[PDB]
Amino acid sequence: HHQSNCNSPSLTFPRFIGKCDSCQLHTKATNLVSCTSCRKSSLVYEECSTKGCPANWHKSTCQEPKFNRGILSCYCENCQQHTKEKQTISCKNCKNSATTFSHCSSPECHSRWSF
Ligand SMILES: [Zn+2]
Ligand SMILES: [Zn+2]
Ligand SMILES: [Zn+2]
Ligand SMILES: [Zn+2]
Repeated sequence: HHQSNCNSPSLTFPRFIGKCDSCQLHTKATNLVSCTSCRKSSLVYEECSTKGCPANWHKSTCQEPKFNRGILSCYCENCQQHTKEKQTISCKNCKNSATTFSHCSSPECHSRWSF
């Protein structure tokens, strides 16, 4: 609590591949939001690329993942700024969606990000 907030949010959206806990293959993609200024991060969404894995959010009948990504802009309930984003992940072919976690980029909120 001796710490101080970051007053220059500068956001990037890293993606790392790792081991999926379900199928145990090296196919789990962890997508984040990160501030390069303070180097804190918040999980946005996870997905496994293994066909048929419960951690893969596509229908069983999906022929081809057609990835598209959406952005919604909201007012934040913690800092009252217009700095909140709800991202959407869905497939144009199969119509399923991945679970997503929102984030707020304000100095007040993004400084409390953890990962
Ligand atoms: Zn998997
Ligand atoms: Zn920062
Ligand atoms: Zn906020
Ligand atoms: Zn699909």
